[PDB]
Amino acid sequence: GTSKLKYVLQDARFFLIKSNNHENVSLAKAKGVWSTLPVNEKKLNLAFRSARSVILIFSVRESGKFQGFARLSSESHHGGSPIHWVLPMSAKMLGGVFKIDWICRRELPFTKSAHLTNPWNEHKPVKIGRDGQEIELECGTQLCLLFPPDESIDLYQVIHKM
Ligand SMILES: O=c1[nH]c(S)nc2sccc12
Repeated sequence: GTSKLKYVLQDARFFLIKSNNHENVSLAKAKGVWSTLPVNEKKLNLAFRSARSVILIFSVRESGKFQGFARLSSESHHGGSPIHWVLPMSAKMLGGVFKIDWICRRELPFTKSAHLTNPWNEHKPVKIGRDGQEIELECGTQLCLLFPPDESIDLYQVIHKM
């Protein structure tokens, strides 16, 4: 069902996250981590303290799809295990590392979100946006609800972190 998912998304904030390569999304899916440039790191840390859930929605550039979505479980932190991101740019330019819990590891093609517009990006289609673009609550909730259910994930433990 979708009830626990709707509960996790209640009053959430949503951010579009863009990667030039699939390998970085695969690393994030395997390790439960994400890292971004300082400008976005500051926005996400502010958001994490402001809302019950902060949701990252991932898209690999030129793939025509979103690759899933995850909830921040921590602010960014430095000094952990190195992550061998594939960068376009040195690794020192990245901020710290956020821990994330995946909510959905399934893909969604952009063709399926063509009816969703993001007020925070001039009401352009939600697929359109820079890395770090915030997605308004209603649009972000509907986008997440369009993804295929991911039956491998149990949201019970996620709910307990809220
Ligand atoms: O594609 C990217 N660009 C930047 S600036 N940082 C990262 S961290 C993982 C992927 C990725």
